[PDB]
Amino acid sequence: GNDFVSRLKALDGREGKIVSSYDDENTGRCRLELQKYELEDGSQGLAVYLQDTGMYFTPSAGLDKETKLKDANTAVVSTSSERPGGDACGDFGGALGYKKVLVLKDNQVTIRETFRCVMDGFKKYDLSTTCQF
Repeated sequence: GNDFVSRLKALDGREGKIVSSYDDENTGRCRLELQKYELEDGSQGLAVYLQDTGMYFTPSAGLDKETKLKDANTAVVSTSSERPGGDACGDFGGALGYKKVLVLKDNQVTIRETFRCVMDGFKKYDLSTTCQF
């Protein structure tokens, strides 16, 4: 918990290189940006972004009261992709077992989303971006 956040803030503002991404149309570069935000219940959160990647979907994670560590280096930062009008599977919804994790180890930051899509044969998706600092 405390060490995870401390290690994360230690990389804030640093410039790195994209090791891998589900999105091959990127700059090859990535910058960690942290930003405080307020939750609707007045709670304090910490937003994590991989900036400068050129990706249409900015890798993002929100650290808040709901965040739990799966292991010392891995935070579960979302368990739902539900948006107004759909979810991670696009329109019509159908995202099943959606999980987003933020992995921090080896001076790398990874944001990884995993889910299955019902209205498409329960196809499995594993979409991650990893930045090496």
